[PDB]
Amino acid sequence: DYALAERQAQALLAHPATASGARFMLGYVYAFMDRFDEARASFQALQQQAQKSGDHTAEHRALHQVGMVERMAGNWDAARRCFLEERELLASLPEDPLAASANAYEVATVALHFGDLAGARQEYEKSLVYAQQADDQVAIACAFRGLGDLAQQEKNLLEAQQHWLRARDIFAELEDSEAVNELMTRLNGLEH
Amino acid sequence: AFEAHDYALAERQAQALLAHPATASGARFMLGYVYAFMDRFDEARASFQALQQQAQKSGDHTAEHRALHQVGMVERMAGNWDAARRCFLEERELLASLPEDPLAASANAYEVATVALHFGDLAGARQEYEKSLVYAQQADDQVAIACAFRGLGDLAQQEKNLLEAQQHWLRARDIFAELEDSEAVNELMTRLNGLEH
Repeated sequence: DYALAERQAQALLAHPATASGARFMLGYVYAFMDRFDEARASFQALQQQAQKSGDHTAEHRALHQVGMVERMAGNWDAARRCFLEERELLASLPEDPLAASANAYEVATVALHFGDLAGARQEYEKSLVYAQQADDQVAIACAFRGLGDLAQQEKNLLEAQQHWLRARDIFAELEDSEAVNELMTRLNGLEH
Repeated sequence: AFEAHDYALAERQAQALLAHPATASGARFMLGYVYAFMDRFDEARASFQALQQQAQKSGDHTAEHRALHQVGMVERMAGNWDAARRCFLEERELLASLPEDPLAASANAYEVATVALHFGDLAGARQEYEKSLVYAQQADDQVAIACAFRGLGDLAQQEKNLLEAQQHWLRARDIFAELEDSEAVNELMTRLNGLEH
């Protein structure tokens, strides 16, 4: 599957006119194949291109992607830096609730990873409300799962339960049976 | 890559990148994969079908066979096995007139084998799975080797060879274990716990 996509995208890289779609593709492709060093380099070339061109739209997008791989690489400090910087560019750009939800959600994950629980509460909450605006049901679902996991960490199981049943419900309508199942582990582990 | 959030985001990113000639091809590709993952299969097929036509109106037979292959993979996942058969067989003739590409030969044969297995051509299945395995080894591709062995296992289960299927799946399990494909090893583990006689 993946080693097939890698050649397709490597053919797209040969031609200046398609090279940038190749890099976006390779970033993700390499991220699936768990090769985070090539995914980062792939996403960074796109960032550097956005810088020497102006458009802070390609740049914010490349930054979020770089921070995504940093997170997957377990470099949480580099991730923090990328999402904080992406947040700056966005404050200067025209409003984009989808961009802001994805950024909010990622800042909430980093914050939770580092123990700023009140901060993660606020970011998942932003991420949720921005997702309603943008109509992205999967982001809404993910936000509730995130709030619930935050609640469990605080031993607020009454809250964890309510948020996890909501995320579970949305994922079922989306027919994402993997996410439903994972929220079931969470919920049933809520016993004695 | 990873959770539901990554894919939903990736899709919306790819919808944005369709808006730019420089990023449009890359984005159609990603949309094909993402739609597939999401069991949104009509949308996955059309995405790949569009790349295939792009490919064929450029003279690019290489890009054409590889696009066509994903159309078939999408049809299999959808359960449109005849459309799938027709894709993979079609792709095979294209391949037969292109320079040696072991890795694409392995993948094609594996798909043709899988088709024939669904349809019950157990002589066909064996032939193609073995060819998929020969080309896998010619390419030095662990994943293709492991998948070919898994298919050989599924074929032995259909043949009702409980120890043959057992040896092949373990071979597949092992290879998938020394690649840390933590989910493939799990797909194999489910198969093993499923031989009640």
